[PDB]
This record gives sequence, C-alpha cells and structure tokens, in this order.
Amino acid sequence: EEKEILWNEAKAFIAACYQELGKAAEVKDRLADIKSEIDLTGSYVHTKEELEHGAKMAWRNSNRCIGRLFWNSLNVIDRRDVRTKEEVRDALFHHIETATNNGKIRPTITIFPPEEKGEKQVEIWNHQLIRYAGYESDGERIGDPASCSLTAACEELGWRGERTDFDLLPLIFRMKGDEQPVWYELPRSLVIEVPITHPDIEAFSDLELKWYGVPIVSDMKLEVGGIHYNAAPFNGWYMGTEIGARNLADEKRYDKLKKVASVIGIAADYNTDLWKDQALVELNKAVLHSYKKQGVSIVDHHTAASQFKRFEEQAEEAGRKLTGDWTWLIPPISPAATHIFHRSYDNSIVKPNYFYQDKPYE
Amino acid sequence: EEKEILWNEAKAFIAACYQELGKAAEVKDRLADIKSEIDLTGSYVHTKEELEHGAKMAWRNSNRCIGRLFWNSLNVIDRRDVRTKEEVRDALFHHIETATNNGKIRPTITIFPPEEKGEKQVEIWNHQLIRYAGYESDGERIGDPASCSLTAACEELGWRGERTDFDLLPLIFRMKGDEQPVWYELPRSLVIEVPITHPDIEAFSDLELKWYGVPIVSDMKLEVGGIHYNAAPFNGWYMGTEIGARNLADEKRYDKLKKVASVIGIAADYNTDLWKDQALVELNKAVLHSYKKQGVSIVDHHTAASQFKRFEEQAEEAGRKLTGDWTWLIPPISPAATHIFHRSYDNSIVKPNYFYQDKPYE
Ligand code: HEM
Ligand code: HEM
Ligand SMILES: N=C(Nc1cccc(OC[C@@H](O)c2cccc(NC(=N)c3cccs3)c2)c1)c1cccs1
Ligand SMILES: N=C(Nc1cccc(OC[C@@H](O)c2cccc(NC(=N)c3cccs3)c2)c1)c1cccs1
Ligand SMILES: [Cl-]
Ligand SMILES: [Cl-]
Repeated sequence: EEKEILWNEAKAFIAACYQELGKAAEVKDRLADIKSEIDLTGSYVHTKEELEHGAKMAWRNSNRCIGRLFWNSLNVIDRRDVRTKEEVRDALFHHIETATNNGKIRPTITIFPPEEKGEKQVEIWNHQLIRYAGYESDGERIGDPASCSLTAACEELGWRGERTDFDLLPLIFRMKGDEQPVWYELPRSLVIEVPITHPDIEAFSDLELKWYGVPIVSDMKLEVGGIHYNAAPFNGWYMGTEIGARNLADEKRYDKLKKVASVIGIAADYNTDLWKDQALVELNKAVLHSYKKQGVSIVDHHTAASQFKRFEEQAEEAGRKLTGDWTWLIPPISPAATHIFHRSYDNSIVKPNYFYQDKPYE
Repeated sequence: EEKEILWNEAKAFIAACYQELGKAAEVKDRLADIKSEIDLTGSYVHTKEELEHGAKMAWRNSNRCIGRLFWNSLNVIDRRDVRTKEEVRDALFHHIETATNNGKIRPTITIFPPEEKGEKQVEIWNHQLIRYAGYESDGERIGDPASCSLTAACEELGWRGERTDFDLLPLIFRMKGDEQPVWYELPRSLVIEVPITHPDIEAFSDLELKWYGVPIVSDMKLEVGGIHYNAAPFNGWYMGTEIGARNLADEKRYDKLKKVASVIGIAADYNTDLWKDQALVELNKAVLHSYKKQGVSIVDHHTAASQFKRFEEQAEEAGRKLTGDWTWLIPPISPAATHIFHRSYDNSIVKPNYFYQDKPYE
C-alpha cells in the first residue's frame, strides 16, 4: 500500500533517471534490487548519483521557477549521514559558506536524511536560512512582517532580537525525538549583505536599505522516486525584482515606495503621475547596481527571461515536455516586455519536484 | 433541440434578469409567452428592458475586464430595426459620435439584429470601429502590424491607404445576402485623436506618436438568453497601459521603446539599466498626461484597480459570485502594486457575456 505507491514512483523515477544518464541497460537489475529492498525493508536508499540527478530533475520540473536553464549544474551536497544537531547546524553553516562563495553564488542544495515512516529525522523551521525578523505590537511595526510568526516562535524559545529592521533570525530546527527545536545565532562573518545605493541619485543611501546576498529556501520538501526529503535547503541567486518589487516594495513587507518617491524627488500624491511605477523602476535599478558593485551574483528580469527562453528551447530539443506557472514566471515589473507574458504554459505537476509542507509554528 | 438549448438559456436569463429588476412576479407569465413564441417560431424577441439589462449583465460577467464597476450605467442603443447598409453605416457613425461625447466618453453599445438561423444579418469586419491600418512588404513595416490582414482585405476591395503610420481603416461590414462587404471611409470630424506629449520632457513630441480616443470593439458576439447578437459594438474608455505598455510598446505593435529611451536621454544598451522599464514608465506617464490635457477620458491602472476592488465589494454585498481572469486583470506594468496581483479569481464563464467569433477575413 505505502509500499505500492513507493514502488510506483520508484519505477517511474529510476527509468527516467537512468535514460538521462545514458545508463538504460542497468535499469532492469537496479529496479529488481529496489523491489527487493522495498519488500524487505519498506523503503529504499538512493545512490549518490540517483540523488544528485533527482534533485536536478526536481529543479527542472519547478513550474514557478524562471531560473531553470541552469538545472544541470546544481551543486548537490549529500548529508544523509547527519545524526546530531551539531552536525545539522554545521551542515547549514557550510551550505551558507559554499553557496555564497565570496559573492559568486553557487546554486547548491544540502540534502538531509529523508522521512522514514513519514517520520521526519530533521525539521527545519526557517523559511530561508538567512532572513530578517519581524515584530508587531502597539501599532509598532519593525523588520519583515513576513517573519512575524517565526520571530514570535523564536522568542518563545529564549532568543531575543535587537529589534532593528534587519535582525538576522537564528537557524532553528528540530531533531526527531526532541520535543522542541534548538536555535543557533548566525555568525555574521557567514552572511553577506548588500547596502542599497543608486547609480545617479546620491540621496538614495538615506533610506538605509539593505538586503542579504543569498536566498536559501529551507522549508520545502524534495520528492524523488517516492522518497520524501522534507529537509533539503537549496539556493540560487536573486532575480532583482524579488527584492526591489516585492520584499522592499510590498505594503505587507518593507513598504518603501513612498520613501523611495521622496528621495528621488517626485510627488506621491496622484495615481496618474505613476509615481509608484517610477519609484519601482529606480528602486529596482538601485538593487541591481548595488549587488553588481559589491560583486554579489544577481540577475535582472530581462536577462532571466532570455535565459528561460533558452530553457524552453532546450526542453524542446531534448524531447522533454515543458511545464510552467505563467502567474509566477512573469516578473512583477514590465512583464509584457518579456516573451513569457505573451505565451502560455502547461501547469502540470511532474515529479521529482519541490513541494510545500505545513509550518510547525503557526 | 436548437429550441431546447434556446429555451434553457432563456429560462435562466429571464429568471435572473427579472429578479434583478425587482420584477420577480412577472417571470412566470413572461416565461410562458416565451415558451409559446419559441414553439411557434423557433426563436423569441427581447423587450428593450430585457436587452438593455442583458447587455449590462454581459459586461458584468466579462472576466477579463478591470472596468466592470460601471456595468450598470452602460448606454444601450437598440438598433434591431436596421435593414440596409446605409442604416448600419449611420448607426456606426452615430455610435462613434455619441460615445465620444466631445471627449467625455460614454460607455455605449449599439445592438444590431441578432443571428436568425445562425444566419448573420449584419457582419462587422472591423476589430474596433476606429483602428489604424498596417502594411508589410519588402522589409517595410508601416502602421499597426495587428491590422495587416484586415488592411490587406480592405485593399482587395478597392480601398487604398495613404501608408502613413496612422491610416484610419474604413468601416467594413457585410449584409446578409451580399456576397461581399462594403466599406466607408471614416469622416475625420468624428474621430478624436490625441498627440502624445510628455509633462516634463519637451523632446517627447519628436516621436510624433498619437492614438485614437475611443476604443470600440466591434467583432465580439453578445449572447443574452440564447440570442446571439454577433454584431454589437461596444466601447469604454482606455486604461492608459493599453496604449503605453502594449499598442505603442509591443515589439509586434508600434515597438517604440528604443525611440522612447533615446528621447528621454537614457542608454538602451544594458538589460541591467532597466531602460525598457524606465521607458515604459515615461511613455505611460505621457499617454495619461496627453489624454487628460485634451479632455479625453482615460483611467490609469492604479485608479482602475481601485475601482475594480469596489466592484468586488459590490458583488459580495449583492450576493453575486465574482468571476475573473487574473492573467488579463493584472496591468502590464507594476502589477504587484495592485491588489489584483495578490489574490486569485474564479475564471468560470457566466452568461450573458461577450464572446470571440471567427474573423471573416483570415
Ligand atoms: C540560479 C538562480 C535562480 C533564480 C534567479 C531563480 C529565480 C526564481 C524566482 C524569481 C522564483 C519566483 C519566486 C517568487 O517570485 O516568489 C523562483 C521560484 C522557484 N525556484 Fe528558482 N531560481 C533559481 C534557482 C533555483 C534553484 C537552485 C532551485 C532548487 C534547486 C529553485 C527552485 C525554485 C522553486 C521550487 C520555486 C518555487 C517556490 C514556490 O512555489 O514557493 N530555483 N525561482
Ligand atoms: C468604462 C471603461 C472600461 C475600461 C477602462 C475597461 C478596461 C478593460 C481592459 C483594460 C481590458 C483588457 C484589454 C486588454 O488588455 O487587451 C478590458 C477587457 C474587456 N472589457 Fe472592458 N473596460 C471598460 C468598459 C467596457 C465595456 C463598456 C464593455 C462592454 C460592454 C467591456 C467589456 C470588456 C471585454 C469583453 C473585455 C475582454 C476582451 C477579450 O477577451 O478579448 N468593457 N476592459
Ligand atoms: N511571488 C509571488 N508570491 C510570493 C509572495 C510572498 C513571498 C514570496 O516569496 C517566495 C520565496 O519563498 C522564494 C521561493 C523560491 C525562490 C525564491 N527566490 C530565489 N531566487 C531562490 C531561492 C532559492 C533558490 S532560488 C524565493 C512569493 C507571486 C507570484 C504571482 C502571484 S503571487
Ligand atoms: N492584453 C492581452 N492580450 C492582447 C493582445 C493583443 C491585443 C489585445 O487587444 C485587446 C482589445 O481587443 C480590447 C478588448 C477589450 C477591451 C479593450 N480595451 C478597452 N478599454 C475597451 C474596448 C471596448 C470597451 S473597453 C481592448 C489584447 C493579454 C493579457 C494577458 C496575456 S495577453
Ligand atoms: Cl525572498
Ligand atoms: Cl486597443
């Protein structure tokens, strides 16, 4: 039953994975041994090669991701050997260091032991390994509102933030058998941040905006051939609009457009002046400029869409069906300036893939 | 069979239409008489009141339309009495005049006789009553590429354009019984156009851009209670982005962003400079400024989204289900700056509604 669905997903994955690796012949025996290990044990164990390719396929199949051209060069770190919270912490620290790579970001995933009985071995509470805390009480809003619930959970466990607008949340995760998670403060030497300045407008620094270099999503489940890696943080580099058109711009996030309008010297009084649009463009130019100036990888939405067009072309040429989520693939500024806006995408779910899972806080 | 589907749609419409008009009691008899007229004749005839309300409901149910707040004030002109091509022409001329209203645009629909046996009485070839011709031959591109096929069809019928970038296409329609359509040149006195200037950048006029005041979509079918009004042109006013972010901006339309970049004095060499985004913002500011300066109705995308939020609220308060097409409701610039981007919409089709129909050219 469980064994059944596990077997089925395993067959589909192993077949596909071995064709892609040019190892079509080895399938039958590999499949045989898997059916055996399943019947005996209730599960099976991926080889390094299978796991690495599975993680790459999962990225390739992520409908909402514009950055998929580079799927085959994902750096996969196999940490299925960790057993202790010190080891998990150190693995997370290491992921940050190697992914950051002095600013020349390496798309990386660290893979922890998978769910056994549906029982998690390691459960990471962070949404991203590096993210800012958020506070809300007494009309007072500080930091990132998206982080309010996790921040509150951390402070329930004895952590205390400085209540700056950019407090780094601690790493926070729970081990199987432990009733509570543990938290560890981030060593600042590991975390690159970028001050936001503008190429022409000197006053832009008065806003004292910054953002972190490397987004490392740590709360999604990687599913490969029926195996559920609920703990498998991965990172790429940012597309500039994620920071400039959302994280810093949304009313429910840092909500900076009025302040941007003021420093760039335009009125924020009339919808018809398109001051929000103008503020968005200057804020987004500033973000790209700032990351490039500091030597931290980033991509603008036009270049990213051009890369994605090549991904589409490669899928076709390889005989692979393309799947995508138009509503997430279009960038949140000038979307009609990209080819993406002007076609449609099949939003079907293909596995291996990355999936949402319920937050253990909230 | 035909009578069946006709009866079914009629029941659903008459019931709904009479509740909304507070005439719930009159339904049963009205329904009875309709069933009779159907059985005898194979069809039925809408009262003025039914037709007017049906056209308003159809607009209310148009998923892709951000402008629906004003559905109940649509100006409905009943022209089911026309029989001759002179009458059709004059009705179209009149629609242009009354809708334009010296620049204070009145949302208007002119309704011609419906399909009888599925046989069209009047067939309008124009996509909009006012639109620019487009030419393409010998590497030479002139005017609006979207109009190339209709332009070619007009010139097959003896029309000849001046081959300016803004030739007004003639009205072109066919009568039942006629093998070919007829065409009539638009009287220039009927057509308001707006030169595009910028509020701060004087050189912007060097681009010699203009657009027409009133978009009057004339090739969609209005369906009400099983009756198919294939000829029923309607208009609102423009949302500025339709002109500034699409008609003038798309590479497959007027493709003006590079020229915009040049006149506003920025380089168009690096994706990371976001010059396309900046050019879009200035072009869109110019469009809104120009229409307002001339006293021609227009709405910006922020105000339009705010109006649409009220439409959502009204639907709720009236107990009506809301339907929408997120992919068409978001504006093509700064969509994440609108509430629309941050929620989802049920894309179900509810009738009465406006529908696509096959082009008789192409
Ligand atoms: C190499 C640079 C990369 C860029 C520039 C990039 C860009 C993006 C962007 C802009 C989004 C949309 C996020 C949003 O708007 O909220 C996204 C979504 C996503 N990306 Fe990528 N990405 C990259 C690499 C990766 C990698 C390495 C993985 C995993 C191996 C990945 C998996 C995903 C997934 C799963 C989503 C969807 C998340 C969700 O549904 O909530 N991407 N990507
Ligand atoms: C009053 C001002 C109005 C504004 C500002 C407005 C705005 C818009 C916009 C921006 C679109 C999307 C067009 C595109 O991006 O291609 C649209 C679609 C539409 N509007 Fe409206 N609209 C208005 C009035 C009307 C009226 C009076 C009707 C009919 C009675 C109507 C019916 C529709 C329909 C059917 C579509 C979809 C067309 C398609 O699917 O191709 N609208 N509207
Ligand atoms: N962008 C949208 N939603 C949204 C809202 C709030 C936060 C958010 O963060 C995504 C954040 O979790 C996330 C997830 C995956 C990738 C990224 N960004 C990156 N560059 C990478 C992180 C890791 C590898 S690449 C960031 C996304 C919408 C599109 C259309 C309608 S709403
Ligand atoms: N906008 C899109 N498509 C598109 C592409 C080319 C032309 C076009 O014109 C619509 C044009 O026929 C039209 C239709 C209906 C309304 C308007 N605009 C108006 N303000 C009105 C005309 C009549 C009443 S309101 C204009 C629409 C897309 C959104 C998402 C992916 S593609
Ligand atoms: Cl983010
Ligand atoms: Cl248009």
